[PDB]
Amino acid sequence: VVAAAEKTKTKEGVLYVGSKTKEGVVHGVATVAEKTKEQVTNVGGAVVTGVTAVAQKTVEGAGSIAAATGFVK
Amino acid sequence: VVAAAEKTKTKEGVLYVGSKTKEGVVHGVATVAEKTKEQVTNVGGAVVTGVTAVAQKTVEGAGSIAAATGFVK
Amino acid sequence: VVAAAEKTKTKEGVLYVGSKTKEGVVHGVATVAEKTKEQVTNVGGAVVTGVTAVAQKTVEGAGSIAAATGFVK
Amino acid sequence: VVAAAEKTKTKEGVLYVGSKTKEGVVHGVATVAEKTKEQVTNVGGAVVTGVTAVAQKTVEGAGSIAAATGFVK
Amino acid sequence: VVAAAEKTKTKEGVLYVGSKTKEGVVHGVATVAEKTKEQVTNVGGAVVTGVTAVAQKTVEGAGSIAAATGFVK
Repeated sequence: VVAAAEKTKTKEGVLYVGSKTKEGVVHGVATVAEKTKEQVTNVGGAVVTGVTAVAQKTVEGAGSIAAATGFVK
Repeated sequence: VVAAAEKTKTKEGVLYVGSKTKEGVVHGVATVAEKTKEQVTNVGGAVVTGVTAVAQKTVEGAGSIAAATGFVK
Repeated sequence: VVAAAEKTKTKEGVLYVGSKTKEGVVHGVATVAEKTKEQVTNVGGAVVTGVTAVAQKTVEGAGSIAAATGFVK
Repeated sequence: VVAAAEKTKTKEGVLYVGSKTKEGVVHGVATVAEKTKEQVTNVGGAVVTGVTAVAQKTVEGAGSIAAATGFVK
Repeated sequence: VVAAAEKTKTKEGVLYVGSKTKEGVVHGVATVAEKTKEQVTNVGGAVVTGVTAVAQKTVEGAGSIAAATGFVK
């Protein structure tokens, strides 16, 4: 499991957000197990969670994610 | 499982968001197991979750995701 | 499990956010186990959680995530 | 499990946030186990949690996360 | 488990935040075990938690996190 990232090197990249929520419940990244034997979970990269979620320009630079998730029996 | 990303190198990339929610419930990334033996889960890359979700310009730079998810028995 | 990142080297990258929430519950990253034998969980990279979540320019520089999650029996 | 990061080397990178919340509960990163035998959990990288969460320019420099999470039996 | 980081070398990097919360409960990073036999948990990197959380420019310099979390039986 190898990840390699290389980077070699007027409004730009500007965000305005206004949010008005009376009630918010946000769970993000959740793993829940009840009465479970084996649970393997991988979350990788960018997760944005919100009642109001904005992601801008998340990977201008190179980004690498490598995942190997699981079990050997 | 190998990921490689390489990058070699007027309004641009500008977002305006207004959001008004009375009630919000957001779950993001969730794995739930009840009474399960084997659960393997991989989430990779960008997940944006929201009552109002905006993703802009998520990978201008090179992005790589490699996943190998599972089990050998 | 190897990750390598290399970086070699008017409004830019500017965010305005206004948020008004009466009630907020946010869970971020959560792993919950009730009555579970084996739970393996990896969270990698950037997670932004919020009633109002903004991510801007998260990886201009190179970013690498490598994960190997699981069990051998 | 090896991570290597190398870096070699008008408003830029400016954020304004205003937040008004009457009530906030935020959980950040949480692992909860009730009645569980084996729970292995790794959280890596940047997690921002909030009723109002902003992440700007999180990895301009190179960033590497490597994780090996799990058990051998 | 080895991490190596190397760094070799108008408003820039400026944040304004105003927050007004009547009530706040924030949990940061928490591991809770009730009645559990084995719980292994690693949190790495930067976690920002708040009713109002801002992270700006978290890793301009190179940053590496390496984690090996788990048990051998």
